[PDB]
Amino acid sequence: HAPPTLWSRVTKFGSGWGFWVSPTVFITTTHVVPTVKEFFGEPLSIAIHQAGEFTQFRFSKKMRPDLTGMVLEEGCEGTVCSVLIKRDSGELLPLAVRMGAIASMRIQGRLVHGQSGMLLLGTIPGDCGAPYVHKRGWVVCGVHAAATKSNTVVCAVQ
Repeated sequence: HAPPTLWSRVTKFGSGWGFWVSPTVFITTTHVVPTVKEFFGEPLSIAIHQAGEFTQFRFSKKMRPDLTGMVLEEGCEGTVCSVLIKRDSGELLPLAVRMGAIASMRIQGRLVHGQSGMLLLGTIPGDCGAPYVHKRGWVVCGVHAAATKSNTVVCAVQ
């Protein structure tokens, strides 16, 4: 079960969502990012790393000081994660997903270094950037990127 504070790290952003790893680090899915002079007010002049549909902003002022800093892993196979999905309506929908292999893929002409996973309640357009998380003794392990036509999802990872 997830505390409100963890859900409060999930943030509407571009055409999807992002996730405050810490007061200074923000992660999201690349195709969701606005093609702008500033982010959250800060001007890019921010350390911005895009690799394979995975995007990470490191700000130089603390943006969410209310938050502690969680671990960001480069994935997690078999790890049962929780995708913290927020919908436009405010509904919170933590999906259960068993993660599998790490494989890079070109989905609709986009290089996605991601991890696959099966849905143990599906995803929809607009959900991308939602965080894949698990709890060791909380960790974030990817951002949502894609899903098959039917139960299998893909998160971009670092």
